[PDB]
Amino acid sequence: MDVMNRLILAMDLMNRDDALRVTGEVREYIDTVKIGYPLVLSEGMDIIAEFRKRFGCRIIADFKVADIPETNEKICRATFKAGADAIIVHGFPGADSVRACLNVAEEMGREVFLLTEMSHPGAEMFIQGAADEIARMGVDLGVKNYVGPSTAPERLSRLREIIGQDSFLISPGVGAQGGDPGETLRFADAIIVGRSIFLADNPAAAAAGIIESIKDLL
Amino acid sequence: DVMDVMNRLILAMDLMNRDDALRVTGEVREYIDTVKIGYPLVLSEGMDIIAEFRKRFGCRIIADFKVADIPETNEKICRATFKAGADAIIVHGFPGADSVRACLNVAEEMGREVFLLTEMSHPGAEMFIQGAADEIARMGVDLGVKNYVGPSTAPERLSRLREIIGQDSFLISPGVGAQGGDPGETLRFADAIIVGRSIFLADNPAAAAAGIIESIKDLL
Ligand SMILES: O=c1cc(O)n([C@@H]2O[C@H](COP(=O)(O)O)[C@@H](O)[C@H]2O)c(=O)[nH]1
Ligand SMILES: O=c1cc(O)n([C@@H]2O[C@H](COP(=O)(O)O)[C@@H](O)[C@H]2O)c(=O)[nH]1
Repeated sequence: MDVMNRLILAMDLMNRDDALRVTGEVREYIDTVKIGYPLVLSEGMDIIAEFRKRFGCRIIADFKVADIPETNEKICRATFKAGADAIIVHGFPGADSVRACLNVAEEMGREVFLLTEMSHPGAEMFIQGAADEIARMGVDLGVKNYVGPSTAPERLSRLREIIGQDSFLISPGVGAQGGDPGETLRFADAIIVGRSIFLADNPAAAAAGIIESIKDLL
Repeated sequence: DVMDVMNRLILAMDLMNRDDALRVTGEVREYIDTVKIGYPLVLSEGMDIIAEFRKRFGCRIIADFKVADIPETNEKICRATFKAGADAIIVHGFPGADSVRACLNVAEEMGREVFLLTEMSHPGAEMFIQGAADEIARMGVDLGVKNYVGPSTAPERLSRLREIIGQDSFLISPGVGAQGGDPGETLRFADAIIVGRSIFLADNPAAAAAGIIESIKDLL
Protein backbone atom coordinates (compact mmCIF):
# COMPACT_ATOMS: atom_id res chain seq x y z
CA MET A 1 0.00 0.00 0.00
CA ASP A 2 1.43 3.35 -1.13
CA VAL A 3 0.33 6.01 1.36
CA MET A 4 1.04 9.55 0.21
CA ASN A 5 3.39 11.34 2.62
CA ARG A 6 3.15 8.34 4.98
CA LEU A 7 0.18 10.17 6.48
CA ILE A 8 -3.33 8.77 6.97
CA LEU A 9 -6.06 11.18 8.01
CA ALA A 10 -8.36 9.91 10.79
CA MET A 11 -11.61 11.63 9.84
CA ASP A 12 -13.61 11.46 13.07
CA LEU A 13 -15.70 14.61 12.63
CA MET A 14 -19.33 13.60 12.96
CA ASN A 15 -20.84 16.29 10.73
CA ARG A 16 -20.89 15.49 7.00
CA ASP A 17 -20.36 19.10 5.88
CA ASP A 18 -17.39 19.62 8.19
CA ALA A 19 -15.88 16.22 7.44
CA LEU A 20 -16.00 16.84 3.68
CA ARG A 21 -14.75 20.43 3.93
CA VAL A 22 -11.78 19.59 6.17
CA THR A 23 -10.83 16.56 4.09
CA GLY A 24 -10.95 18.78 1.00
CA GLU A 25 -8.71 21.31 2.73
CA VAL A 26 -5.98 18.70 3.26
CA ARG A 27 -6.50 16.63 0.11
CA GLU A 28 -3.24 17.74 -1.50
CA TYR A 29 -1.34 16.09 1.35
CA ILE A 30 -3.01 12.68 1.56
CA ASP A 31 -4.53 9.91 -0.53
CA THR A 32 -5.65 7.65 2.32
CA VAL A 33 -8.43 8.29 4.83
CA LYS A 34 -9.38 6.26 7.89
CA ILE A 35 -13.14 6.43 8.44
CA GLY A 36 -14.54 5.11 11.69
CA TYR A 37 -17.82 4.72 13.51
CA PRO A 38 -18.10 8.34 14.68
CA LEU A 39 -18.62 9.48 11.08
CA VAL A 40 -20.35 6.35 9.74
CA LEU A 41 -22.89 6.11 12.57
CA SER A 42 -23.65 9.83 12.25
CA GLU A 43 -23.92 10.12 8.48
CA GLY A 44 -24.34 6.60 7.09
CA MET A 45 -22.21 4.14 5.14
CA ASP A 46 -22.88 6.07 1.91
CA ILE A 47 -20.23 8.53 3.17
CA ILE A 48 -17.55 6.10 1.98
CA ALA A 49 -18.61 6.33 -1.67
CA GLU A 50 -18.92 10.10 -1.30
CA PHE A 51 -15.27 10.31 -0.19
CA ARG A 52 -14.11 8.27 -3.16
CA LYS A 53 -16.22 10.37 -5.52
CA ARG A 54 -14.83 13.67 -4.24
CA PHE A 55 -11.25 12.73 -3.44
CA GLY A 56 -10.46 9.39 -5.02
CA CYS A 57 -8.77 8.39 -1.77
CA ARG A 58 -8.31 4.89 -0.39
CA ILE A 59 -10.60 4.20 2.56
CA ILE A 60 -9.69 2.18 5.64
CA ALA A 61 -12.76 1.29 7.67
CA ASP A 62 -11.72 1.50 11.29
CA PHE A 63 -14.45 -0.68 12.76
CA LYS A 64 -12.33 -2.57 15.32
CA VAL A 65 -14.22 -5.71 14.43
CA ALA A 66 -14.57 -7.75 17.61
CA ASP A 67 -17.42 -10.25 17.32
CA ILE A 68 -17.83 -14.00 16.83
CA PRO A 69 -16.84 -15.39 13.41
CA GLU A 70 -20.44 -15.53 12.08
CA THR A 71 -21.03 -11.87 12.84
CA ASN A 72 -17.54 -10.74 11.79
CA GLU A 73 -18.21 -12.18 8.33
CA LYS A 74 -21.40 -10.13 7.97
CA ILE A 75 -19.77 -6.92 9.24
CA CYS A 76 -16.94 -7.29 6.73
CA ARG A 77 -19.36 -7.99 3.89
CA ALA A 78 -21.46 -4.90 4.66
CA THR A 79 -18.31 -2.76 5.03
CA PHE A 80 -16.77 -3.82 1.73
CA LYS A 81 -20.15 -3.47 -0.05
CA ALA A 82 -19.95 0.20 1.00
CA GLY A 83 -16.62 0.53 -0.84
CA ALA A 84 -14.01 0.34 1.92
CA ASP A 85 -10.59 -0.82 0.73
CA ALA A 86 -9.58 -2.30 4.08
CA ILE A 87 -10.95 -2.99 7.54
CA ILE A 88 -9.36 -2.91 10.99
CA VAL A 89 -10.02 -5.96 13.18
CA HIS A 90 -9.23 -6.69 16.84
CA GLY A 91 -7.08 -9.69 17.57
CA PHE A 92 -8.15 -10.12 21.21
CA PRO A 93 -11.25 -12.24 20.29
CA GLY A 94 -8.97 -14.91 18.81
CA ALA A 95 -7.94 -16.59 15.58
CA ASP A 96 -11.30 -17.84 14.30
CA SER A 97 -12.70 -14.30 14.46
CA VAL A 98 -9.74 -12.91 12.52
CA ARG A 99 -9.92 -15.69 9.91
CA ALA A 100 -13.59 -14.87 9.29
CA CYS A 101 -12.49 -11.35 8.28
CA LEU A 102 -9.58 -12.57 6.18
CA ASN A 103 -11.96 -14.80 4.20
CA VAL A 104 -14.34 -12.00 3.24
CA ALA A 105 -11.45 -9.67 2.41
CA GLU A 106 -9.98 -12.26 0.04
CA GLU A 107 -13.37 -12.82 -1.58
CA MET A 108 -13.95 -9.11 -2.21
CA GLY A 109 -10.40 -8.00 -3.04
CA ARG A 110 -9.67 -6.11 0.16
CA GLU A 111 -7.25 -6.07 3.09
CA VAL A 112 -7.50 -6.79 6.81
CA PHE A 113 -5.44 -4.76 9.30
CA LEU A 114 -4.88 -6.50 12.65
CA LEU A 115 -4.93 -4.25 15.71
CA THR A 116 -2.49 -5.94 18.10
CA GLU A 117 -2.07 -3.24 20.72
CA MET A 118 -3.70 0.12 21.49
CA SER A 119 -2.49 3.62 22.25
CA HIS A 120 -4.58 4.70 25.28
CA PRO A 121 -3.76 4.20 28.98
CA GLY A 122 -6.33 1.41 29.39
CA ALA A 123 -4.42 -0.76 26.91
CA GLU A 124 -2.05 -1.56 29.79
CA MET A 125 -4.67 -3.56 31.71
CA PHE A 126 -5.30 -6.49 29.34
CA ILE A 127 -4.14 -5.73 25.81
CA GLN A 128 -0.43 -5.11 26.39
CA GLY A 129 0.12 -8.48 28.05
CA ALA A 130 -1.49 -10.26 25.08
CA ALA A 131 0.01 -8.12 22.32
CA ASP A 132 3.06 -10.17 21.32
CA GLU A 133 0.99 -13.35 21.20
CA ILE A 134 -1.67 -11.55 19.12
CA ALA A 135 1.05 -10.39 16.71
CA ARG A 136 2.43 -13.95 16.40
CA MET A 137 -1.11 -15.12 15.73
CA GLY A 138 -1.26 -12.59 12.90
CA VAL A 139 1.95 -14.02 11.47
CA ASP A 140 0.60 -17.58 11.77
CA LEU A 141 -2.62 -16.54 9.98
CA GLY A 142 -0.80 -14.80 7.14
CA VAL A 143 -1.86 -11.29 8.16
CA LYS A 144 0.27 -8.69 6.36
CA ASN A 145 -1.15 -5.43 7.74
CA TYR A 146 -0.97 -4.31 11.36
CA VAL A 147 -1.87 -1.43 13.69
CA GLY A 148 0.18 -0.51 16.77
CA PRO A 149 0.60 2.46 19.10
CA SER A 150 2.55 5.69 18.54
CA THR A 151 2.35 6.41 22.27
CA ALA A 152 4.69 3.51 23.12
CA PRO A 153 7.51 3.52 20.54
CA GLU A 154 9.38 0.71 22.32
CA ARG A 155 6.26 -1.45 22.00
CA LEU A 156 5.79 -0.35 18.40
CA SER A 157 9.38 -1.39 17.71
CA ARG A 158 8.74 -4.81 19.25
CA LEU A 159 5.67 -5.20 17.02
CA ARG A 160 7.80 -4.38 13.97
CA GLU A 161 10.33 -7.00 15.12
CA ILE A 162 7.67 -9.70 15.35
CA ILE A 163 5.99 -9.01 12.00
CA GLY A 164 9.16 -8.31 10.02
CA GLN A 165 10.06 -5.61 7.52
CA ASP A 166 7.79 -7.03 4.80
CA SER A 167 4.58 -6.46 6.77
CA PHE A 168 2.77 -3.11 6.60
CA LEU A 169 2.31 -1.22 9.87
CA ILE A 170 0.24 1.89 10.57
CA SER A 171 0.20 3.77 13.85
CA PRO A 172 -2.29 6.09 15.63
CA GLY A 173 -1.75 8.26 18.71
CA VAL A 174 0.32 10.90 16.90
CA GLY A 175 -0.28 14.49 17.98
CA ALA A 176 -3.28 14.73 20.27
CA GLN A 177 -2.28 11.62 22.25
CA GLY A 178 1.37 12.66 22.40
CA GLY A 179 3.09 10.51 19.79
CA ASP A 180 5.85 12.04 17.68
CA PRO A 181 5.51 11.76 13.89
CA GLY A 182 9.20 11.18 13.13
CA GLU A 183 9.88 8.75 15.96
CA THR A 184 6.77 6.72 15.01
CA LEU A 185 7.98 6.44 11.40
CA ARG A 186 11.16 4.74 12.59
CA PHE A 187 8.94 1.67 12.96
CA ALA A 188 5.61 2.25 11.21
CA ASP A 189 5.13 2.63 7.46
CA ALA A 190 2.51 5.31 8.02
CA ILE A 191 1.14 7.47 10.81
CA ILE A 192 -2.53 8.06 11.52
CA VAL A 193 -3.44 11.60 12.57
CA GLY A 194 -6.88 12.84 13.60
CA ARG A 195 -7.51 15.82 15.89
CA SER A 196 -4.12 17.49 15.43
CA ILE A 197 -5.26 18.06 11.87
CA PHE A 198 -9.05 18.20 11.85
CA LEU A 199 -9.44 20.32 15.00
CA ALA A 200 -6.52 22.62 14.18
CA ASP A 201 -7.27 26.30 13.59
CA ASN A 202 -5.90 25.71 10.10
CA PRO A 203 -6.02 22.01 9.14
CA ALA A 204 -4.02 22.52 5.93
CA ALA A 205 -1.20 24.24 7.80
CA ALA A 206 -1.23 21.52 10.45
CA ALA A 207 -0.94 18.79 7.83
CA ALA A 208 1.80 20.69 5.99
CA GLY A 209 3.62 21.17 9.30
CA ILE A 210 3.60 17.48 10.17
CA ILE A 211 4.89 16.65 6.71
CA GLU A 212 7.65 19.27 6.95
CA SER A 213 8.76 17.69 10.24
CA ILE A 214 9.24 14.32 8.53
CA LYS A 215 10.43 15.59 5.14
CA ASP A 216 13.65 13.57 5.30
CA LEU A 217 11.65 10.38 5.84
CA LEU A 218 9.58 10.74 2.67
CA ASP B 1 -34.60 -1.97 39.00
CA VAL B 2 -33.91 -3.70 35.67
CA MET B 3 -35.41 -3.64 32.18
CA ASP B 4 -38.46 -5.91 32.07
CA VAL B 5 -37.66 -8.34 29.27
CA MET B 6 -40.76 -10.13 28.06
CA ASN B 7 -40.44 -13.91 28.33
CA ARG B 8 -36.75 -13.56 29.27
CA LEU B 9 -36.07 -13.70 25.52
CA ILE B 10 -34.13 -11.17 23.41
CA LEU B 11 -34.14 -11.45 19.62
CA ALA B 12 -30.76 -11.01 17.93
CA MET B 13 -31.89 -9.46 14.65
CA ASP B 14 -28.89 -10.04 12.42
CA LEU B 15 -30.68 -10.26 9.06
CA MET B 16 -29.09 -7.71 6.75
CA ASN B 17 -32.06 -7.31 4.43
CA ARG B 18 -34.42 -4.58 5.70
CA ASP B 19 -37.62 -6.24 4.48
CA ASP B 20 -36.72 -9.60 5.96
CA ALA B 21 -35.59 -8.09 9.27
CA LEU B 22 -38.85 -6.19 9.59
CA ARG B 23 -40.97 -9.19 8.61
CA VAL B 24 -39.38 -11.57 11.08
CA THR B 25 -39.37 -9.10 13.94
CA GLY B 26 -43.06 -8.39 13.32
CA GLU B 27 -43.80 -12.12 13.32
CA VAL B 28 -42.36 -12.65 16.80
CA ARG B 29 -43.63 -9.37 18.28
CA GLU B 30 -46.17 -11.09 20.55
CA TYR B 31 -43.36 -13.04 22.25
CA ILE B 32 -40.56 -10.49 22.53
CA ASP B 33 -40.40 -6.80 23.53
CA THR B 34 -36.61 -6.45 23.45
CA VAL B 35 -34.50 -6.60 20.31
CA LYS B 36 -30.72 -6.63 19.93
CA ILE B 37 -29.63 -4.82 16.76
CA GLY B 38 -26.00 -5.14 15.71
CA TYR B 39 -23.68 -4.00 12.97
CA PRO B 40 -24.83 -6.52 10.35
CA LEU B 41 -28.18 -4.74 10.13
CA VAL B 42 -27.00 -1.21 11.00
CA LEU B 43 -24.16 -1.20 8.46
CA SER B 44 -26.54 -2.55 5.81
CA GLU B 45 -29.55 -0.31 6.45
CA GLY B 46 -28.43 2.68 8.53
CA MET B 47 -28.96 3.90 12.07
CA ASP B 48 -32.50 4.88 11.06
CA ILE B 49 -33.34 1.18 11.34
CA ILE B 50 -33.54 1.80 15.09
CA ALA B 51 -36.12 4.50 14.29
CA GLU B 52 -38.10 2.10 12.13
CA PHE B 53 -38.13 -0.69 14.73
CA ARG B 54 -39.36 1.72 17.40
CA LYS B 55 -42.09 2.98 15.09
CA ARG B 56 -43.21 -0.49 13.92
CA PHE B 57 -42.86 -2.55 17.09
CA GLY B 58 -43.22 -1.97 20.82
CA CYS B 59 -39.62 -2.99 21.46
CA ARG B 60 -36.66 -1.79 23.48
CA ILE B 61 -33.45 -1.65 21.48
CA ILE B 62 -30.02 -2.86 22.59
CA ALA B 63 -27.31 -1.70 20.20
CA ASP B 64 -24.78 -4.53 20.06
CA PHE B 65 -21.82 -2.51 18.86
CA LYS B 66 -19.12 -4.19 21.04
CA VAL B 67 -17.55 -0.77 21.52
CA ALA B 68 -13.80 -1.33 21.64
CA ASP B 69 -11.92 1.90 20.97
CA ILE B 70 -10.01 4.56 22.94
CA PRO B 71 -12.03 6.72 25.34
CA GLU B 72 -12.28 9.64 22.88
CA THR B 73 -13.80 7.52 20.12
CA ASN B 74 -15.92 5.44 22.50
CA GLU B 75 -17.62 8.63 23.69
CA LYS B 76 -18.51 9.62 20.13
CA ILE B 77 -19.85 6.16 19.27
CA CYS B 78 -22.06 6.12 22.36
CA ARG B 79 -23.37 9.63 21.63
CA ALA B 80 -24.30 8.78 18.06
CA THR B 81 -25.93 5.52 19.13
CA PHE B 82 -28.08 7.00 21.89
CA LYS B 83 -28.99 9.94 19.60
CA ALA B 84 -30.52 7.40 17.19
CA GLY B 85 -32.73 6.00 19.93
CA ALA B 86 -30.95 2.96 21.35
CA ASP B 87 -31.95 2.19 24.94
CA ALA B 88 -28.63 0.51 25.70
CA ILE B 89 -25.26 -0.22 24.14
CA ILE B 90 -22.90 -3.21 24.53
CA VAL B 91 -19.24 -2.44 25.24
CA HIS B 92 -16.09 -4.57 25.37
CA GLY B 93 -14.08 -4.57 28.58
CA PHE B 94 -10.73 -5.80 27.26
CA PRO B 95 -9.65 -2.30 26.15
CA GLY B 96 -9.59 -1.38 29.86
CA ALA B 97 -11.22 0.81 32.49
CA ASP B 98 -10.86 4.21 30.84
CA SER B 99 -12.58 2.97 27.69
CA VAL B 100 -15.46 1.52 29.73
CA ARG B 101 -15.74 4.64 31.88
CA ALA B 102 -16.06 6.77 28.75
CA CYS B 103 -19.16 4.79 27.75
CA LEU B 104 -20.64 4.89 31.28
CA ASN B 105 -20.19 8.65 31.42
CA VAL B 106 -22.06 9.18 28.17
CA ALA B 107 -24.83 6.76 29.20
CA GLU B 108 -25.24 8.64 32.50
CA GLU B 109 -25.35 12.02 30.76
CA MET B 110 -27.81 10.77 28.16
CA GLY B 111 -30.11 8.70 30.40
CA ARG B 112 -29.29 5.32 28.83
CA GLU B 113 -27.53 2.07 29.79
CA VAL B 114 -24.24 0.26 29.20
CA PHE B 115 -23.88 -3.51 29.05
CA LEU B 116 -20.38 -4.89 29.60
CA LEU B 117 -19.34 -7.91 27.55
CA THR B 118 -16.94 -9.77 29.86
CA GLU B 119 -16.32 -12.84 27.73
CA MET B 120 -17.60 -14.47 24.59
CA SER B 121 -19.30 -17.60 23.30
CA HIS B 122 -17.09 -18.68 20.38
CA PRO B 123 -14.02 -20.97 20.39
CA GLY B 124 -11.63 -18.07 19.79
CA ALA B 125 -12.58 -16.65 23.20
CA GLU B 126 -10.31 -19.25 24.79
CA MET B 127 -7.13 -17.65 23.44
CA PHE B 128 -7.11 -14.30 25.26
CA ILE B 129 -10.56 -13.39 26.54
CA GLN B 130 -11.13 -16.22 29.02
CA GLY B 131 -7.91 -15.49 30.89
CA ALA B 132 -8.95 -11.86 31.39
CA ALA B 133 -12.65 -12.43 32.04
CA ASP B 134 -12.77 -12.57 35.86
CA GLU B 135 -10.74 -9.40 36.10
CA ILE B 136 -12.81 -7.65 33.42
CA ALA B 137 -15.96 -8.60 35.34
CA ARG B 138 -14.48 -7.36 38.63
CA MET B 139 -13.49 -4.15 36.89
CA GLY B 140 -17.09 -3.74 35.75
CA VAL B 141 -18.35 -4.12 39.30
CA ASP B 142 -15.77 -1.63 40.56
CA LEU B 143 -16.82 0.87 37.87
CA GLY B 144 -20.50 0.55 38.79
CA VAL B 145 -21.58 -1.41 35.70
CA LYS B 146 -25.02 -2.93 36.34
CA ASN B 147 -25.58 -4.83 33.07
CA TYR B 148 -23.46 -7.66 31.65
CA VAL B 149 -23.20 -10.09 28.76
CA GLY B 150 -21.73 -13.58 29.14
CA PRO B 151 -21.74 -16.85 27.20
CA SER B 152 -24.37 -19.59 27.25
CA THR B 153 -21.90 -21.98 25.61
CA ALA B 154 -19.74 -22.13 28.77
CA PRO B 155 -22.10 -22.84 31.69
CA GLU B 156 -19.36 -23.02 34.35
CA ARG B 157 -17.95 -19.70 33.18
CA LEU B 158 -21.42 -18.12 33.04
CA SER B 159 -22.01 -19.29 36.63
CA ARG B 160 -18.76 -17.72 37.80
CA LEU B 161 -19.66 -14.43 36.07
CA ARG B 162 -22.99 -14.38 37.92
CA GLU B 163 -21.09 -14.90 41.21
CA ILE B 164 -18.73 -12.00 40.52
CA ILE B 165 -21.43 -9.50 39.53
CA GLY B 166 -23.90 -10.59 42.19
CA GLN B 167 -27.63 -11.28 42.09
CA ASP B 168 -28.66 -7.62 41.67
CA SER B 169 -26.79 -7.15 38.39
CA PHE B 170 -28.59 -7.81 35.11
CA LEU B 171 -27.07 -10.50 32.87
CA ILE B 172 -27.99 -11.46 29.31
CA SER B 173 -26.51 -14.39 27.41
CA PRO B 174 -26.06 -15.28 23.71
CA GLY B 175 -25.08 -18.60 22.15
CA VAL B 176 -28.46 -20.24 22.68
CA GLY B 177 -29.71 -22.36 19.77
CA ALA B 178 -27.35 -22.18 16.80
CA GLN B 179 -24.20 -22.22 18.95
CA GLY B 180 -25.51 -25.03 21.14
CA GLY B 181 -26.49 -23.31 24.38
CA ASP B 182 -29.59 -24.56 26.20
CA PRO B 183 -32.33 -22.04 27.09
CA GLY B 184 -33.27 -23.46 30.51
CA GLU B 185 -29.73 -24.17 31.64
CA THR B 186 -28.67 -20.66 30.65
CA LEU B 187 -31.51 -19.04 32.61
CA ARG B 188 -30.14 -20.65 35.78
CA PHE B 189 -27.66 -17.74 35.69
CA ALA B 190 -28.76 -15.19 33.09
CA ASP B 191 -31.78 -12.92 33.44
CA ALA B 192 -32.50 -13.26 29.71
CA ILE B 193 -31.27 -15.29 26.76
CA ILE B 194 -30.34 -13.85 23.38
CA VAL B 195 -31.40 -15.89 20.36
CA GLY B 196 -30.74 -15.12 16.70
CA ARG B 197 -30.55 -17.69 13.89
CA SER B 198 -32.64 -20.42 15.47
CA ILE B 199 -35.51 -17.92 15.36
CA PHE B 200 -34.86 -15.74 12.31
CA LEU B 201 -33.84 -18.57 9.94
CA ALA B 202 -36.70 -20.85 11.03
CA ASP B 203 -39.46 -21.63 8.53
CA ASN B 204 -41.80 -20.19 11.17
CA PRO B 205 -39.98 -17.72 13.44
CA ALA B 206 -43.10 -17.30 15.61
CA ALA B 207 -43.33 -21.05 16.20
CA ALA B 208 -39.60 -21.17 16.94
CA ALA B 209 -39.89 -18.40 19.54
CA ALA B 210 -43.02 -20.01 21.01
CA GLY B 211 -41.19 -23.33 21.28
CA ILE B 212 -38.25 -21.81 23.15
CA ILE B 213 -40.65 -20.08 25.52
CA GLU B 214 -42.62 -23.29 26.12
CA SER B 215 -39.37 -25.03 27.07
CA ILE B 216 -38.73 -22.43 29.81
CA LYS B 217 -42.33 -21.82 30.90
CA ASP B 218 -41.79 -22.63 34.59
CA LEU B 219 -38.92 -20.12 34.74
CA LEU B 220 -41.10 -17.14 33.83
O1 LIG C 1 -4.84 2.19 19.51
C1 LIG C 1 -5.52 2.91 18.78
C2 LIG C 1 -6.22 2.42 17.65
C3 LIG C 1 -6.94 3.33 16.90
O2 LIG C 1 -7.58 2.92 15.80
N1 LIG C 1 -7.03 4.66 17.24
C4 LIG C 1 -7.83 5.55 16.38
O3 LIG C 1 -6.96 6.47 15.75
C5 LIG C 1 -7.53 7.79 15.77
C6 LIG C 1 -6.66 8.70 16.59
O4 LIG C 1 -7.09 10.04 16.44
P1 LIG C 1 -6.32 11.24 17.11
O5 LIG C 1 -5.09 11.59 16.19
O6 LIG C 1 -7.40 12.40 17.09
O7 LIG C 1 -5.90 10.89 18.50
C7 LIG C 1 -8.96 7.64 16.28
O8 LIG C 1 -9.85 7.41 15.18
C8 LIG C 1 -8.89 6.39 17.13
O9 LIG C 1 -10.13 5.71 17.22
C9 LIG C 1 -6.34 5.11 18.32
O10 LIG C 1 -6.36 6.29 18.64
N2 LIG C 1 -5.62 4.24 19.07
O1 LIG D 1 -20.18 -13.85 23.04
C1 LIG D 1 -21.04 -13.43 22.26
C2 LIG D 1 -21.48 -12.09 22.29
C3 LIG D 1 -22.44 -11.73 21.37
O2 LIG D 1 -22.94 -10.50 21.34
N1 LIG D 1 -22.93 -12.62 20.44
C4 LIG D 1 -23.97 -12.13 19.51
O3 LIG D 1 -25.18 -12.80 19.81
C5 LIG D 1 -25.83 -13.21 18.59
C6 LIG D 1 -25.89 -14.71 18.51
O4 LIG D 1 -26.81 -15.11 17.50
P1 LIG D 1 -27.15 -16.63 17.21
O5 LIG D 1 -28.28 -17.05 18.21
O6 LIG D 1 -27.61 -16.62 15.69
O7 LIG D 1 -25.93 -17.46 17.44
C7 LIG D 1 -25.08 -12.54 17.45
O8 LIG D 1 -25.63 -11.25 17.21
C8 LIG D 1 -23.68 -12.39 18.01
O9 LIG D 1 -22.95 -11.32 17.42
C9 LIG D 1 -22.51 -13.89 20.46
O10 LIG D 1 -22.97 -14.72 19.68
N2 LIG D 1 -21.57 -14.28 21.35
